[PDB]
Amino acid sequence: TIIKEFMRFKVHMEGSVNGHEFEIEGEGEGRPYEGTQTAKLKVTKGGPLPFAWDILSPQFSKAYVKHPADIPDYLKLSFPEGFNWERVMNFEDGGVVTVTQDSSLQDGEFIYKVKLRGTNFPSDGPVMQCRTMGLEASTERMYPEDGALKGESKERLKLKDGGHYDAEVKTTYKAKKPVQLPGAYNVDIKLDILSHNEDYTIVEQYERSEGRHS
Repeated sequence: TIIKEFMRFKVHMEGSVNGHEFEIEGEGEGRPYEGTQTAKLKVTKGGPLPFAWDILSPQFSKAYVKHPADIPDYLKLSFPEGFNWERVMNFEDGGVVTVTQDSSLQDGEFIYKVKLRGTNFPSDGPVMQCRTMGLEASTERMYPEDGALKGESKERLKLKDGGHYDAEVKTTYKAKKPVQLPGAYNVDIKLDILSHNEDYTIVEQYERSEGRHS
């Protein structure tokens, strides 16, 4: 009854990257049980951003992961109260991003609130010079620990020169109430930028995410 086959969301992000402050507002929609979703993001303060969109793209929706019947869908089951998540991304050149997120259901729509901080990106590296061109498909290795659901992934940002620029990502996902946890499993993720204006103050992205066993 609570999570319909088709669901919209609204997202607000406040962030700082290498001391550059910004805000983003977005609107998304998708099919939670099919693991598909699309979002349109607008930079509302601090635009245009002087860094790679690709470090922000993974911060804009874990209710939209397709799960087999036998793996508890902890994050869908958390609604209507919802869940929080805390992420650390460690980039190979010493850049660090921390993210905190609150997910709730209000008036039939998911409501996302994101706070992000990025530091220690080299001024001449691929993030601050915008030399990335999207993310490779990734796998998030999920496991229960300390009464929460944790995830680890390796993100590979595509380089204008054909190589990759990598990050180690660790996320802890906590339902607001006690919700049945799964065992360990894998989530395959593919995030695509569909469109953007020339300065990436308007961006459309899509993600397909599906859970499976180890």
